Amino acid sequence: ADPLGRFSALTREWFTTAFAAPTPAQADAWSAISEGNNTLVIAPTGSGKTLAAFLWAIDRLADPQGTQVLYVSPLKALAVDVERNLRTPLTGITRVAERHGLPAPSITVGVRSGDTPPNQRRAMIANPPDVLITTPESLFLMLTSAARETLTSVRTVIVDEVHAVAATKRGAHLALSLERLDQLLDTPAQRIGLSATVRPPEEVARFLSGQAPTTIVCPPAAKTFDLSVQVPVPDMANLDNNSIWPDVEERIVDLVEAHNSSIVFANSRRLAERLTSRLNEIHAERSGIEPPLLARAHHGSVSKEQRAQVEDDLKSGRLRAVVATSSLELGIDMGAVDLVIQVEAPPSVASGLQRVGRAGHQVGEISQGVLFPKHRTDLIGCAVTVQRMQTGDIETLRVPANPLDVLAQHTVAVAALEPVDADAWFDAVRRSAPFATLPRSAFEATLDLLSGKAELRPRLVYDRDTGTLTARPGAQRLAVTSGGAIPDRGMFTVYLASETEELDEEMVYESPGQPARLPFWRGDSVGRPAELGAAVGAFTGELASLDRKAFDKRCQKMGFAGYATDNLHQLLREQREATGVVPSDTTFVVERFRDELGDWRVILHSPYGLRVHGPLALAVGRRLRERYGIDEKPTASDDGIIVRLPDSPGADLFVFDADEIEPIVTAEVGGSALFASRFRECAARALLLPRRHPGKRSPLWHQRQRAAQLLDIARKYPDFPIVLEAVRECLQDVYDVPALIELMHKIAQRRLRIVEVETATPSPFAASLLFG
DNA sequence: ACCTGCTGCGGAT
Ligand SMILES: *O[C@@H]1[C@H](O)[C@@H](COP(=O)(O)OP(=O)(O)NP(=O)(O)O)O[C@H]1n1cnc2c(N)ncnc21
Ligand SMILES: [Mg+2]
Repeated sequence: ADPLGRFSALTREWFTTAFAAPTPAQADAWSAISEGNNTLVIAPTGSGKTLAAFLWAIDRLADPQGTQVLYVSPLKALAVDVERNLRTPLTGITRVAERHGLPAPSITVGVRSGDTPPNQRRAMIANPPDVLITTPESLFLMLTSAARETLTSVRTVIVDEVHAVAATKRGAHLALSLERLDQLLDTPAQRIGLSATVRPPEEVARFLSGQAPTTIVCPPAAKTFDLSVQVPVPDMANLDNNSIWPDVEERIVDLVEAHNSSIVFANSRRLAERLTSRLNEIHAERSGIEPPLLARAHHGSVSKEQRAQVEDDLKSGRLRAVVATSSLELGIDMGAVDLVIQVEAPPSVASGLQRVGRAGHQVGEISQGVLFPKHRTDLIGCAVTVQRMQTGDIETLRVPANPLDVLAQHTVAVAALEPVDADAWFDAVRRSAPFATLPRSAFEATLDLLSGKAELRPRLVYDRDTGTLTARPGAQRLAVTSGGAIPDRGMFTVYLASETEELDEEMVYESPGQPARLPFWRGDSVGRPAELGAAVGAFTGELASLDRKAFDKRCQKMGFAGYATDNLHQLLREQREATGVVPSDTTFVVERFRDELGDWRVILHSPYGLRVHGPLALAVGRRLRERYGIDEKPTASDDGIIVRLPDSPGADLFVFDADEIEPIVTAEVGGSALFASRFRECAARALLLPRRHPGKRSPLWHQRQRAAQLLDIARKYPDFPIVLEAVRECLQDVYDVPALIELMHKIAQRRLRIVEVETATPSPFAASLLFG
């Protein structure tokens, strides 16, 4: 049993002098990779998955022309960190080679991202590196230019953090780029995927390899986390101060000053800039200084120069704290970071495991992680998150099926340089995972829209007698300036693409002391998943029924600290005192009260996430304007639905038959604000909207105007591929209709209770749903 | 009172 016996003597001798022994994930991965199989490596953050995917390819490059290895990272910071960390093995091979009198190998390593200056991009095409590190977006650019000629020799493709794109149109974008690559090679490259958070393994492996078989490497995972949920104030409902931020910022500086290097994660860029300002202002007042800053920001809007210095000073431990977004969530190996702080509950359990994983990033080390709730109901969010992280209960991922807009974009790009065979392009598309069942009718339908069908611009010419697609002038410049799959989002700061007479684009689509509508806020993308929503209610119900003893025991195995136990107990007690019972996975609560203006307000309490409450609000809305004649559309969130009715009220308003749900949602989604937004993002991603400058993505006000003016014409044609895909994304990717159906099935089974209660003043849970 | 998510981002003249 020798995992290093396969490699040459030099690489074997180096790895022995560098590490005590390979990890199980390395030994298994080297076996599968060396035998030629596509391999998905599933192991915790301290497992050495980088060398698992790289070392065999490195050994072959060391053995006595063109880019040979292609590493793809979803994050730029990780891409640069991999380049720096590959210096240790390459430097070691050289030391060992020369120790034994052999000539040193020359292995080049390059990084191609958006930060690469033009002159360096030209140097990387004239002299391509043996190991190319890049992003999915940039891989798309090289495949849609003369740079692809350097990729004709690629033998290995590493897709790091494959879970981060598997369930998105960004990964479908990546899935097609890789198939376009395989068509540039004599032999499709070997594909290797890495992730500590894979569920289900078989589906992520299907995303990585498409139709090719995948050896799944997933050895027994032992990763120790030291998690903690700290609440600095004794009562979040009655704060001595204007806000909870001052006491939170205090404990963070306390935690940073107590640890060598810490990463503080914020769920937005503005909050990261804010906290960095606060943490420095606190550190200065404590140290009599007006002298390095204690903390510095890292996120997408930071320049590359400042970003580079933050990563370098973090790599060396010079920087004691960095306040980052998800730009540092994955992969980075900062040996000086022994603490990760998460402000607010993270967007998912998997991300919390990835973020906290940055700390203790060595084999066998513990990852220390502290979560700070922002408000009362966020404390439950952080607790459930810590709970699921300790048991590894992450979300189940599902590859979006047949995303036609992603296809249309690649179709312009694959034919931007040459004429492509429609059959061959279809054959390659079906080899990817997201299009394995693509109907040929949908394929030709997409080509028709790109060619011939007038507020849009077609970008290709289709010869059906020959089966050939050719590009119209500027197709390449259109594809390369597209930006990929990530959509242009933006908020109406008052009004842009105005309607005068900050707000969410969807809230805006639904346009002194008089009753007002509550601004609907979609944080970003889909919302809470149904399985995690169930876990939230089961946590709330369980802990709201424990004597203080079992309660305290339960909180301490989550790492509750400060006053987290007091505030959770008080929160559930007060919610119990207000509605008798607390909402849970088995009991929904319908709460009713009258506004100070005399208007009724009926709130549905349920933890099952926005993916279920989104479509449920559509159904309630249809009934409200049909059965009651009220056109005000209800506000939906992760933790329930808010309805407002002028004074004339029941819970049967929310209850529907299981077979009634899916048809209703299908009929209402076409007029909803979500569909208008996702039709715009789809139309732009398909490269069909007219832009203001050929080599520049049109401003958001202009996308909206042209997309809205296009939809008013496309509504007339229900078979329009953009309409089809917009409906496809809303119902399958945003909503979770199967979850909404079984929820109604359970309510019909009398297995999900419902309680009507009238309150004199909003309960704690109702107060939270009202703007906070 | 939390004061309303991120990721990435031309090329050929
Ligand atoms: O060189 C590595 C690094 O310093 C850490 C962890 O290695 P990673 O390659 O970053 O492991 P992961 O990619 O899985 N981390 P994440 O899931 O991306 O977050 O340990 C070093 N290292 C590698 N291999 C070993 C062995 N065998 N022993 C000790 N340290 C090792
Ligand atoms: Mg990794």
